[PDB]
Amino acid sequence: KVFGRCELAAAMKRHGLDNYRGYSLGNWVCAAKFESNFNTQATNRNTDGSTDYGILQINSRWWCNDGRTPGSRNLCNIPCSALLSSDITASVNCAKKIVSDGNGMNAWVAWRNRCKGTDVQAWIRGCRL
Ligand code: NA
Repeated sequence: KVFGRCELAAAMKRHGLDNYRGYSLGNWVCAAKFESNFNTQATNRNTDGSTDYGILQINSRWWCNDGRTPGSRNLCNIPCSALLSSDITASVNCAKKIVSDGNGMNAWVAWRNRCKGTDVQAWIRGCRL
């Protein structure tokens, strides 16, 4: 599923991401735009041989099981394929664990490099939330 911007903003807010660990909804929408372009089916291989899955490009090195990431963990206790669903519940639940891990949203390098410190409220502009 390719989400619309406000469509994804509504879904993330319904699932309790607005101001989760102090991060406003536009931070999460901005992260999703630059991680996945709002595409639930996005997959990208990392140089370490792990893979990033779904709207928030959650990494198989730590968070989900894909069966092909030697020495990796599965801290969200989910198959990485569950992160590609049109229903973002699994991605959001797993994202809440990631952002709680100590470094907040710096875990998402695209958030740090492209969203952090920017006018992220622009990403929810015009949305009926
Ligand atoms: Na893994």
